[PDB]
Amino acid sequence: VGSVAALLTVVFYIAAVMATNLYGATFPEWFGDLSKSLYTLFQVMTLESWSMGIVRPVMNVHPNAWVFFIPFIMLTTFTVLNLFIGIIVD
Amino acid sequence: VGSVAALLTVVFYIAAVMATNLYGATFPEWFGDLSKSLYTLFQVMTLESWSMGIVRPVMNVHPNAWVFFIPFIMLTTFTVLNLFIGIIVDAM
Amino acid sequence: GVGSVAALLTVVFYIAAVMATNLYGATFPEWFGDLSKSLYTLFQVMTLESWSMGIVRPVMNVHPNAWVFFIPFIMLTTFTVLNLFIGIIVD
Amino acid sequence: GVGSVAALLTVVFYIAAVMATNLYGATFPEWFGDLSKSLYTLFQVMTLESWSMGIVRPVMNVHPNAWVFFIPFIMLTTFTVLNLFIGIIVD
Ligand SMILES: CCCCCCCCCC(=O)N(CCO)C[C@@H](O)[C@@H](O)[C@@H](O)[C@@H](O)CO
Ligand SMILES: CCCCCCCCCC(=O)N(CCO)C[C@@H](O)[C@@H](O)[C@@H](O)[C@@H](O)CO
Ligand SMILES: CCCCCCCCCC(=O)N(CCO)C[C@@H](O)[C@@H](O)[C@@H](O)[C@@H](O)CO
Ligand SMILES: CCCCCCCCCC(=O)N(CCO)C[C@@H](O)[C@@H](O)[C@@H](O)[C@@H](O)CO
Ligand code: NA
Ligand code: NA
Ligand code: NA
Ligand code: NA
Ligand code: NA
Ligand code: NA
Repeated sequence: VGSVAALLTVVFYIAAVMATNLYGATFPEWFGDLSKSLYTLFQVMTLESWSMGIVRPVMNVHPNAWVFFIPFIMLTTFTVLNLFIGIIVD
Repeated sequence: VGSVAALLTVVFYIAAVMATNLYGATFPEWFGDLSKSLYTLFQVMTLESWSMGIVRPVMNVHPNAWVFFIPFIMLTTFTVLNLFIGIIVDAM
Repeated sequence: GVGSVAALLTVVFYIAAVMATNLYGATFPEWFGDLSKSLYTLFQVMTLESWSMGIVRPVMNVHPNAWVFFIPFIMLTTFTVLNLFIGIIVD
Repeated sequence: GVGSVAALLTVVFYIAAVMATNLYGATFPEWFGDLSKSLYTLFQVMTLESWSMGIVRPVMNVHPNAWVFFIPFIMLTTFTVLNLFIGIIVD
């Protein structure tokens, strides 16, 4: 559980660093700095407007953006589910 | 389960009191009174338009509003999941 | 002449903005929360930009008779502006 | 005559587009990221299409005094265009 949460923090911070570099200049409201990127990737993890609100507008500039966002969702959503179940069982 | 539901009610009511004070004057449609705040925080808990519809517009006026809403989601979402699983287990 | 028309529009914009802040400022603080915000919104209403779908219909869900304020304001300002612009061309 | 008015509008559109790219290009790259994008957006602003709900209100959330740029631009361009179009009809 402790290591699971530690892995989720490392993944989250790395992805937010990656996103700031990739989409920061073209999408500064969602990825303009590390703080904006951490907030946006938390929203994308909760699946809230991830495609219509964020990734479809981003794909209009960066057509391969789905290679970043779909594996991010698959990874964080699975880990969050695994972590919350882990706390309840332990 | 009973205590879990009791904790969720106390958390929900306290947060709705907090939100009415914080965002009531600047966002009266969503937090103008305790009834509006309880409804909005139920919507935020279900994750429905929580960021695009509510917290991003709120952050344009109150930049630190994420310090309220992200811990609220993390807490209530985890508790609801824990409560629903608890009812199912204490039935089998 | 033109000067009196430009002054008339200024007075109308000030009176309507004070009134809009007073009536709708508590319920709609983004568009009418203070004189500056109201002056900006009333200008947007005069240009007919989202005046109904974006401003007046949301306001009427709280203040049902709000159309009595905004429809006469549109009728007055879009007439005054039409008269002012044609007035400058003639003179 | 008409030629000088059409040239005046061209110069104004170039100066405002360079200024809009310089001021708002980093924070709003879709509408002001370069001269081409700004020229397109300023034309859209002149036609009064979503100028406030779609462009200026989002910009003012980052640049609060942005209204001092866009409101005088609208007042100037919608006047020049009105004078130009009436000018062609007369001549
Ligand atoms: C799972 C771990 C989740 C961690 C989430 C951390 C979020 C931190 C957000 C933050 O520090 N902000 C700056 C507060 O000063 C908010 C930004 O996102 C904000 O600048 C933008 O959203 C603007 O566009 C709003 O006007
Ligand atoms: C569970 C398995 C999920 C698999 C998901 C695969 C997605 C593959 C998407 C893809 O290959 N695109 C083309 C990338 O070249 C993206 C398209 O959506 C694209 O045609 C455009 O809509 C955007 O690029 C926006 O303009
Ligand atoms: C008489 C002819 C019309 C003249 C219009 C004058 C507008 C002056 C607006 C002003 O002084 N502001 C303060 C900043 O300089 C603008 C803001 O108060 C407001 O427009 C928005 O920022 C809010 O609606 C955001 O919620
Ligand atoms: C050129 C002549 C234009 C005259 C316009 C007269 C409008 C009269 C409107 C009216 O009498 N209302 C009743 C209350 O005063 C308002 C409502 O009928 C309506 O505008 C909306 O509030 C609804 O659509 C909401 O679902
Ligand atoms: Na969902
Ligand atoms: Na949605
Ligand atoms: Na949704
Ligand atoms: Na329009
Ligand atoms: Na429109
Ligand atoms: Na129009």
